[PDB]
Amino acid sequence: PQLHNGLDFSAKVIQGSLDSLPQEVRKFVEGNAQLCQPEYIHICDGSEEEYGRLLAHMQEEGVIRKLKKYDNCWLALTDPRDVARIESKTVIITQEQRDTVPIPKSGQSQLGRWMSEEDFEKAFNARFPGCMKGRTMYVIPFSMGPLGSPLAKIGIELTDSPYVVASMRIMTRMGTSVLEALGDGEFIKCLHSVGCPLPLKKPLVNNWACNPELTLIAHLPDRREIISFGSGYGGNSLLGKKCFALRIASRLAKEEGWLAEHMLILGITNPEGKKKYLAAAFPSACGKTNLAMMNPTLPGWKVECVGDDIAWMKFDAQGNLRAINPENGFFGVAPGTSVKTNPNAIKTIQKNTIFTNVAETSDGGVYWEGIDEPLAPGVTITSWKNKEWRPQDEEPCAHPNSRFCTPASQCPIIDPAWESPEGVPIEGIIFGGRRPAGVPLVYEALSWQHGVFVGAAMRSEGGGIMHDPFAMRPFFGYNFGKYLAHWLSMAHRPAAKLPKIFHVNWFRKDKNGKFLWPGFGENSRVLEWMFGRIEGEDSAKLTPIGYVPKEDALNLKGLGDVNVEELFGISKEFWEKEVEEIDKYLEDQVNADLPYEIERELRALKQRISQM
Ligand SMILES: Nc1nc2c(ncn2[C@@H]2O[C@H](COP(=O)(O)OP(=O)(O)OP(=O)(O)O)[C@@H](O)[C@H]2O)c(=O)[nH]1
Ligand SMILES: O=C([O-])C(=O)[O-]
Ligand SMILES: [Mn+2]
Ligand SMILES: [Mn+2]
Ligand code: NA
Repeated sequence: PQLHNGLDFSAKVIQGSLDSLPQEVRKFVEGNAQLCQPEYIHICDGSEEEYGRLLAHMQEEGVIRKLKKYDNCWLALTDPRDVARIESKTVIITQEQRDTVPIPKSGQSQLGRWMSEEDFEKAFNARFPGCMKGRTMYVIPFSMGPLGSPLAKIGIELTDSPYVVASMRIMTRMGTSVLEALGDGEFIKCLHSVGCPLPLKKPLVNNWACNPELTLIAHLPDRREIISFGSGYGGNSLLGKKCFALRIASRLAKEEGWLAEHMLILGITNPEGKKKYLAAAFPSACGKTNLAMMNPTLPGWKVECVGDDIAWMKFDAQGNLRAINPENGFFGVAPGTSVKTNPNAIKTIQKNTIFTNVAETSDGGVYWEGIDEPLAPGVTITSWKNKEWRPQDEEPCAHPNSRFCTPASQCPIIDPAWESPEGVPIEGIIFGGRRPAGVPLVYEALSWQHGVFVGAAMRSEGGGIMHDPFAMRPFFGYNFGKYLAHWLSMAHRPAAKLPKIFHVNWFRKDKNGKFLWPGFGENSRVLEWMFGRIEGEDSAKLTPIGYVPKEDALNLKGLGDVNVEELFGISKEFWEKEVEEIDKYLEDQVNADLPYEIERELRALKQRISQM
């Protein structure tokens, strides 16, 4: 079927066989091998043997270091230009701009970043041809969701980064069993390169290949493709997680009747043995992983983790909102993780875990701001910049967005249904983020439509207070106004069991800057209130913003120093300015795409505030 050797890359395969691949997977591999010109093709099998050899290869090449204090843990230190997601280099391609993002009246959208097909083809051709020369193209067959679950979706990621292969093995289900479950079905095409073909055109920093100037993380939902160039950093290179399981999946979800969300999923059991599952959307840096893995301070309660970051949710035939965690691991922020703030994370990450951009102690352990573990006198610290470091120094020892990447199976409180293919039944959905003033510890939405407004109106402090609706602002796969209409439409599904919606604020401060609520495992007292409210307990007082706990409804035993008047207070003046601000934002940023029911909820809140 060829006049020379066709596009047959068999001679370059150093693991597996191109002949073993489904036809359309082979076409995707060979077309991109032609384009990108890798030296080798490695078809990943997901085996332990393969993982061992991969880690050895990286260690021998100086790309990662073994952390000798622990069982099979590893440390990567990146070029400091490649440490986080780059929103401004993250784009979605569609025929029409407005299908991706509403058109902002001000000319600056906060809700996504569109690129035309024409501009993208130019950007692609300026980056990918020959980009893998001298490197290995790894072929990662992966499932998002339990292997074979009706809610799961398969991708193929091609990458030139063994760091991406190792981290994908932890964060997804990957290898031959996925190829077998795939057969001749559809898959999301995921193409990644660090963008540094050999011979190197620019010097490597910290032995970490990347191309910051040409970094581009693109999503082509109408082609079912994700194409990412120039960054090796997690959210940009592990294409299953944010690219696929939020941006592409949210659009698929809109078309197919389900939801793909930046939500943890936890199961909570009370002292009577009754168990409920809850989902919660908080922005990055606002504590999802702590809540998901909570060690409750209240006696007789238990929390178990289904996932800490992404939820795929669909109503079943009985009307339950069923949720799965499409991930296979936790890619969690390391700084601030301690026995105090997340003891179950500390237990999970002591074996089989890859750390990126944390500090290293002289006895081969890990360190970061907030770890709250004293070192023995004499033990020294190497920062994430590979310099000696001491606590007086101007800069932190770990990057503030440094991460662990750890298997979910390992977590001592992983829920027994964390891989159940039908998902877990969600009875409450929680929104929240960082509000230093005005917003009380917890309230309950008055209706589904009020609850969708509460998600839509979310704001959180990060370089000042900014809108982050549904905790999805970096992640919408399509126009946010349409996303709101999709959520609202869930109310019209016959016999839907609509979860109760809450909003929390762990971050309210007094006039001195001091947190009013101790948080962490004490948040169990808030979850107890939610649980009772889902049970229909008469534990709520009506206010203009929704229901709050009655006086004495929260268990505050052991917290007598809490300033309940300040923590629970609602000011007419604060809320008048809040509605003022929400109205300006929705008009500027959503305008013609704003659903009527959102506008009505905004008017209803304003009216309730007016009667204060
Ligand atoms: N005061 C207070 N801070 C909290 C609480 N829970 C978490 N935090 C803070 O939240 C931060 C940790 O949250 P992250 O792990 O970055 O948040 P995340 O939502 O998991 O973020 P992504 O993994 O990026 O999606 C740290 O600053 C913690 O101190 C709480 O109950 N009270
Ligand atoms: O950036 C994030 O939200 C993350 O990696 O989870
Ligand atoms: Mn997290
Ligand atoms: Mn996240
Ligand atoms: Na490095």
